[PDB]
Amino acid sequence: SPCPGACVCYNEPKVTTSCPQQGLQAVPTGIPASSQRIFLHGNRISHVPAASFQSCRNLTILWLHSNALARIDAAAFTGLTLLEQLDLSDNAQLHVVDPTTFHGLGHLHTLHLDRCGLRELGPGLFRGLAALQYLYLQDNNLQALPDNTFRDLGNLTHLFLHGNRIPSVPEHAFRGLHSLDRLLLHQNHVARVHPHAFRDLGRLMTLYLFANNLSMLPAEVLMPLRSLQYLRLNDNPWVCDCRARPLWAWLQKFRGSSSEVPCNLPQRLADRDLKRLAASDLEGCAVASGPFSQLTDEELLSLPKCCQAA
Ligand SMILES: *[C@@H]1O[C@H](CO)[C@@H](O[C@@H]2O[C@H](CO)[C@@H](O[C@@H]3O[C@H](CO[C@H]4O[C@H](CO[C@H]5O[C@H](CO)[C@@H](O)[C@H](O)[C@@H]5O)[C@@H](O)[C@H](O[C@H]5O[C@H](CO)[C@@H](O)[C@H](O)[C@@H]5O)[C@@H]4O)[C@@H](O)[C@H](O)[C@@H]3O)[C@H](O)[C@H]2NC(C)=O)[C@H](O)[C@H]1NC(C)=O
Ligand SMILES: *[C@@H]1O[C@H](CO)[C@@H](O[C@@H]2O[C@H](CO)[C@@H](O[C@@H]3O[C@H](CO)[C@@H](O)[C@H](O[C@H]4O[C@H](CO)[C@@H](O)[C@H](O)[C@@H]4O)[C@@H]3O)[C@H](O)[C@H]2NC(C)=O)[C@H](O)[C@H]1NC(C)=O
Ligand SMILES: *[C@@H]1O[C@H](CO)[C@@H](O[C@@H]2O[C@H](CO)[C@@H](O)[C@H](O)[C@H]2NC(C)=O)[C@H](O)[C@H]1NC(C)=O
Ligand SMILES: [Cl-]
Ligand SMILES: [Cl-]
Repeated sequence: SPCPGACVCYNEPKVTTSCPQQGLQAVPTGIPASSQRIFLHGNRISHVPAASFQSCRNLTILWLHSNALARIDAAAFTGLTLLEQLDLSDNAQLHVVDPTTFHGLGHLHTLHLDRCGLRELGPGLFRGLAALQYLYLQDNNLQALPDNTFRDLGNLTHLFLHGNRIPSVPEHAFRGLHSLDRLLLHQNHVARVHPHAFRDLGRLMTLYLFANNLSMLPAEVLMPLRSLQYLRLNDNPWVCDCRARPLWAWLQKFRGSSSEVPCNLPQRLADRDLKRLAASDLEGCAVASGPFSQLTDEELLSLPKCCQAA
């Protein structure tokens, strides 16, 4: 089959059908089945039917970023067993992706879902993608991080989740990520992290948690991070008292580079780095919940265990 209109087809280095920066409001008909690389970025494609791309059995790279995508059929990528790169980024209209869209893509190693406005990550959305190494989910509308979302992503090295409305980190949210190298979770709403949440992140070297809503960090949370060399806890409402003691001992016994850990409370130790603080500064308590040692024994029950010291 000859090359379709408003397109350029060539064979070197791979059989490529290139139709970018056109006025195409949909996928052009007549794309050669021999295509290994398809470039349809910079257009105005609204929908991606299931019939399209099926002919291209040998398709390895597919670019559909910077379009007007709003609805992708669940069987659109059926038959593309050799698909390696899939870029669907910069599609703010694409608010939701059907959980069975990526089934069968066992060769996919890079996936772009950034700047799409994804509200949620559907159950089984990343099931069976055991070859995925780069997953871009940054700058979406994600406001939840469900357990076992990346359970099958054992080869994943880069996971970008920054720029979302993610409120907390459940225990099994990052389970299965044994080969994770960099984890970017900055500019979210993270205020709570489970003690055994980084259970499998032993090979993690980079962890970005800055610009969040964290007030404290448990004792067992940073324990499994044996390979961590870069850590950033900038821009967080840290509370510097007895509850910050397990974090302080960790920051002290840490060789890798880490950003500043600015205190927010109490005002006495405000703006100072928890790193440089001494063991004496980490006693008593600071104001939490209702603003105010005139608290009753019942009232201090709503305070940390160390904070309840007599
Ligand atoms: C990152 O992703 C990796 C994949 O991208 C993943 O690697 C996968 O690991 C899993 C382990 O859970 C493997 O699953 C296993 O698959 C094998 C398949 O058989 C394998 O070994 C046979 C050996 O055959 C022998 O006998 C034949 C005679 O028939 C001889 O010729 C041969 O020389 C041997 O003596 C081999 O033939 C298989 O080859 C496959 O691929 C060729 C194409 O190259 C096909 O033509 C062939 O038919 C066959 O399908 C294959 O190597 C299975 O038997 C086990 O039970 C188990 O299910 C995956 O295969 C493996 N995928 C790879 C390597 O691509 C990594 O695990 C992942 N990383 C992390 C951390 O999760
Ligand atoms: C995806 O990739 C696979 C694997 O690379 C590929 O299967 C292969 O297709 C090519 C070409 O279609 C095959 O090579 C040809 O073999 C046929 C017979 O098998 C020959 O007829 C060809 O020789 C000439 O004849 C043609 C006209 O009769 C000429 O037009 C042509 O230019 C040649 O001069 C040619 O050598 C190859 O045998 C298979 N199999 C393998 C294992 O490579 C498949 O086609 C690709 N595309 C899709 C959609 O699957
Ligand atoms: C950061 O987290 C705090 C909770 O620690 C959020 O504020 C709380 O809001 C609830 C009501 O939903 C109150 O009961 C709490 O007393 C509030 N706590 C504090 C410390 O204000 C706050 O909204 C979060 N901020 C962001 C930007 O997500
Ligand atoms: Cl990449
Ligand atoms: Cl506590």
